[PDB]
Amino acid sequence: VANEPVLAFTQGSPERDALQKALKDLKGRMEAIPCVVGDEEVWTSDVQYQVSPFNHGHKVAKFCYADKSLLNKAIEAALAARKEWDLKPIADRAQIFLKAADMLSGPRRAEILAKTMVGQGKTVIQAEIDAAAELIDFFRFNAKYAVELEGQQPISVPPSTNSTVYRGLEGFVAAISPFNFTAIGGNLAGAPALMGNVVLWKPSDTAMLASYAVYRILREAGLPPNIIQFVPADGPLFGDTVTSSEHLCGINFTGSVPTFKHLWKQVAQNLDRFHTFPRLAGECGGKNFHFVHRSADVESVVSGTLRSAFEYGGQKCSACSRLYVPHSLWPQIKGRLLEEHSRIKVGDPAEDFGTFFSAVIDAKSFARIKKWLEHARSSPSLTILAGGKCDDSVGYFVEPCIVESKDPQEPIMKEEIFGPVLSVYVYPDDKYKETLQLVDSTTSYGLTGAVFSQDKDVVQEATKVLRNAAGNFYINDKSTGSIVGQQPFGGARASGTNDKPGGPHYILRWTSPQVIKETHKPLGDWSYAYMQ
Amino acid sequence: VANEPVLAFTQGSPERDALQKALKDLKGRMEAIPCVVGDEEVWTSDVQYQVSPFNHGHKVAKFCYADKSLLNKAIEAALAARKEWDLKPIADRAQIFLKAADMLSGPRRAEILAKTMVGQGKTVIQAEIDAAAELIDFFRFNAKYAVELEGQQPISVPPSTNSTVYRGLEGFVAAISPFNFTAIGGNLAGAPALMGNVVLWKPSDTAMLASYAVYRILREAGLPPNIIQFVPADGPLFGDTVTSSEHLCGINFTGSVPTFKHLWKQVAQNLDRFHTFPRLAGECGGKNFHFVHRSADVESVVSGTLRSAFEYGGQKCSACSRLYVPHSLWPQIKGRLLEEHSRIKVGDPAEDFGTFFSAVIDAKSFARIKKWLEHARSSPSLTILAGGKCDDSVGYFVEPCIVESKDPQEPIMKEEIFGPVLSVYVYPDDKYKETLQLVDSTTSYGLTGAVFSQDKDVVQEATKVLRNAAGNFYINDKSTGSIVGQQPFGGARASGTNDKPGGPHYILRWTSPQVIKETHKPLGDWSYAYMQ
Ligand SMILES: O=P(O)(O)Oc1c2c(c(O)c3c1[C@H]1C[C@@H]3c3cc4c(cc31)[C@H]1C[C@@H]4c3ccccc31)[C@H]1C[C@@H]2c2cc3c(cc21)[C@H]1C[C@@H]3c2ccccc21
Repeated sequence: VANEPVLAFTQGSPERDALQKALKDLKGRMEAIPCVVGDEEVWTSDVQYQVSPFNHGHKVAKFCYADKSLLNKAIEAALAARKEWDLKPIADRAQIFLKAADMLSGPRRAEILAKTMVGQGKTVIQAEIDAAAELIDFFRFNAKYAVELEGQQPISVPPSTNSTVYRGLEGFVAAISPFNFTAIGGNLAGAPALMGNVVLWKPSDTAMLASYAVYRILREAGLPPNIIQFVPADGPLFGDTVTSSEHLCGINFTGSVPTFKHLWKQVAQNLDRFHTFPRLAGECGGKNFHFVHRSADVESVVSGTLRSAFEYGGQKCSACSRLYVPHSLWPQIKGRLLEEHSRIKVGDPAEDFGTFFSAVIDAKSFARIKKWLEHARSSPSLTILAGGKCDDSVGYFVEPCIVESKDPQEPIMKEEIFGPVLSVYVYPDDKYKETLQLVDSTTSYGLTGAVFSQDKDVVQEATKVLRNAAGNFYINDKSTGSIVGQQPFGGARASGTNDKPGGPHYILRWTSPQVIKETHKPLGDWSYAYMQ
Repeated sequence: VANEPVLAFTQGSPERDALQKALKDLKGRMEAIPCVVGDEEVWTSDVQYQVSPFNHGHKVAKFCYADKSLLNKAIEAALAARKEWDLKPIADRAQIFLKAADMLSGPRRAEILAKTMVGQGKTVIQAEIDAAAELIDFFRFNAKYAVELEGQQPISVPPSTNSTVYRGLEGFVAAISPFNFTAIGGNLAGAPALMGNVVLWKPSDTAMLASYAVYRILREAGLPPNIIQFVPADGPLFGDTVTSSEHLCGINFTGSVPTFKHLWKQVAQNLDRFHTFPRLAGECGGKNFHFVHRSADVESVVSGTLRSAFEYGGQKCSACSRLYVPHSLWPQIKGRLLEEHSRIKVGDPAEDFGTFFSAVIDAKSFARIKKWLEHARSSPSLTILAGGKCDDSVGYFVEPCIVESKDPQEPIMKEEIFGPVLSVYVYPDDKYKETLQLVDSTTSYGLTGAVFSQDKDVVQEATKVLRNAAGNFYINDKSTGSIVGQQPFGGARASGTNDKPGGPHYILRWTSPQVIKETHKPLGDWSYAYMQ
């Protein structure tokens, strides 16, 4: 298996024509997305709408929230399907995901990209690397890893034969996916299902349109009923309900630190009722760095930092939000960042393929980011160098913002904003070693980080100092854009449990192996020779 | 790597003479075992004694409980040693464990066996398969698996080089080991240390002599100071102290389900203070079955069941405590079980090598078993077929006991006794399929189980029905005695987290990987061609 090729979308290309046609097919249209339990389309009275972030007057989907009753019905029906699905050979379960991957690659590529663009506000290329490439790669690579895992078998010595059976977990898994990557929903529900689990999938409200498209592709690729239940819901009620079920065996979560910790506390509070110990997997965010040494390639620093900080509006757990620059290069880097900043286009990504990034996802995010832009004006240690405006009249539009902090410990250097807000700290060149320690100590997070240096001694030094500051560490590249099979993704500290989805070990969280020993000769006496 | 050969200890063998000399060397002697922080031997006033279970007048060791101050000092010192240990190449960490394995195999074998016999009440062969064979195997196999893991590396695609660094966990690990296997303490503390972690090891009070011998061998094999701190303590105080530390990164536990669930709840209660999400690993109890089909080899049922139920007094999480026999074979199996029962010798294992098993571990365990034996003689559905008496006047001596239940759901069929008490349910031959379901549905546990059948269709059928009733499932063999590398050990339901120590994946719980991407060419423009 190889990584899915990323298409260029050149003027006149078939993929660009297909994508423009799929975008035109969504304009002025709304889909009614039901909850799905088995093959039943279920509607509750608690109706919700998804809107286009860059045109929030456009309702792109109507959906509804599952309540406690419907969620418990979905649990019961999933559990009643699990034994059969777990006994289905892994090669057969894998084939469904490989067929879904082929559909996303070819005939459904334009649709899944367009729904991710219109529903989540992604540009062409951000939709392509997510909803096509990453999702396709998770499905094909996890399928490869799961079939290869069957070959990891114990030793046999006469008179016995040993084997390992890679059972799914007994119970159901709750998959809770974020707004910002179509692919992550596919993986959070898909990887456990591949390993013989049954799943209640609560997709993100602001990603409904594309998340349901992923669900329908999996069902059309042959996923049986009751293996993944499609159950949008209020976050607290979903959490309360799954953590109250005696049958919970896992939570596969991506999102905020506090929500993950809350779910962990709810499981522990109910620990005496579960039939087994639930497995919690959480990817929980970052306050990621780009650290520049005075020997750096300045144009690589500028391009890589502008992409890491501002693509998809900085709405990535991997996005650079703290830049460390030596005094000697600062005038040059500042000049270049301010030059390029003025050439960044923010607008409608469906209508204008010149757009670098579009609106942030929703009103709540827009209000949080606006509070940070107010903080950057109201704080004595902060100076806005570029941007600072926002406008919610049409979409949730925030200009890319570059903020200089005179204080390396300022809250803007520590708290995850999840918006297009880059904080810069200028350090004395002769204090680069002290500044590496500041990079390591300043925040609670451990997710991504980059060092830009042509000086290999500084790279070797920075690599050692920052060993636990970043689970995905980059040398002379940007902190975003991990590729399945190339950079397995995750980190520790407050960033989560670090199960490295995108690598071969992630699937091991979703199997509880059994070992069988068969003895081929009679056993003989209970006593031992030495006892006689 | 091969499994350590199990020696026979027959009259005239070198290992029988060497063991008798080592036993002689312990008779009427006591060791003063300190807490060890770094290389410092530390005493508190909270002195404790380990006694021989078969002769509870004989103190074999004096030790002491670490107080809160000493545990906190142990944590700080371990943390200060962690970075250099984590950076030591895995080949160099492994060589320490391989040297320890060589010492245990050769010059320290008789000592570690004799300390396990006198201190924990094991017979020769139970000491040999534990303190020698299984511990040596853990050390050699985990070393092999850790060096193999290093070779699991991601795909590099120009212009970038990718690598995985198998970092130890950032923080300290608490290892909490049980009385019943010397080897398990070695693995619980040793496997995390192999993977670049630092450890506070709280060994079991009633295994202190042999646990300290393991610790000293590791230090003499080259383990640096402050990698494993030897800190016997009160169980509750140890748990409180380590779960209150913001630096806790893991608990490696073997013991009771209530203690494991308490620790899990304490970690969740403190989750906001930890620098990262602690990893909890728990092996707990079983209520393990031997299921007999009417086609079974009766003599293999009899010998396998007597060994599984009664070796080491049934003090194994894997021990058979429920036997399911078809009516057509019951007169035969009952007669053979009662004849062999009468031939079982219980006595002093050091003085009489004819002993099948000796006293149970301590007064608390004796009292629990005596309470169950009272239940067995005072319950409407139960009858005692053999045994039923106990005597604590010299040692904690319990006769092997066979109980028949007419009720397959009786408490004695469900609850883990951890003593030499076998419960038998006789089922109608034509209800063998309903009885397979009862095996699966009766208890809360999922650890070990066996089917005895020469009918290969019934073996297939039982394998499917009992898929989640046992994590270690045996076909025509007894339910105890897993061998490292051959039967990776563990199970789910209430039996724990099922991380399969003894197999290749267990060490993955003790690493938090980092992935490095190094890009060798400049990054180019931040814009994309399709945007022009
Ligand atoms: O249930 P209680 O503890 O109020 O009373 C005693 C009983 C009995 C008994 O011998 C005692 C008690 C009191 C006095 C004696 C005893 C002995 C003990 C304890 C309480 C009691 C504490 C310390 C010791 C013990 C062992 C295991 C769990 C709890 C304890 C009989 C009669 C009764 C009893 C209950 C049971 C059983 C047997 C009995 C079985 C099935 C159930 C049980 C629980 C835990 C282990 C074993 C059993």
